Amino acid sequence: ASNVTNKTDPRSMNSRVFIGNLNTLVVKKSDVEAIFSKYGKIVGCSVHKGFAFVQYVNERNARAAVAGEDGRMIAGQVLDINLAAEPKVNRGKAGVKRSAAEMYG
RNA sequence: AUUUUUC
Repeated sequence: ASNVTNKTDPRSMNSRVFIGNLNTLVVKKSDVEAIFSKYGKIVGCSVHKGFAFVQYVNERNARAAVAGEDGRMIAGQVLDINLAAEPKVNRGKAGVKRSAAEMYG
C-alpha cells in the first residue's frame, strides 16, 4: 500500500487507524500493512516512533481493526488502537494516565 | 529506541 495517511477529508478522518504505544523499534511499514490488511483494504500506511498509522478505503474497515486488533500484543508490547478522529486516551505515553472524569474516585 | 501522521 501507499505511504500516505495524513489526509483530513470528512471520510478519510474516519477510514484511518491510529496505532499508539507501538513497538516501533521492532515493527516496520511492511509489518503494519501486513497486520491490519487482514481487516480491510489498506490504501496507505506509515510508521513513526511510538505510533503508526493505517489508511483504509472506508470507515467500516477502520472499525474492523480498531475493534479487531486493539489491545493486542506485537513484538512483546501492546498497542493502543483507535479511530483517527475519536481519541479517548490521555496520550500518557504509557497508558497509565487517567482522565479527570475516569479517576478512581 | 515507545500514543495523532510519511521509517
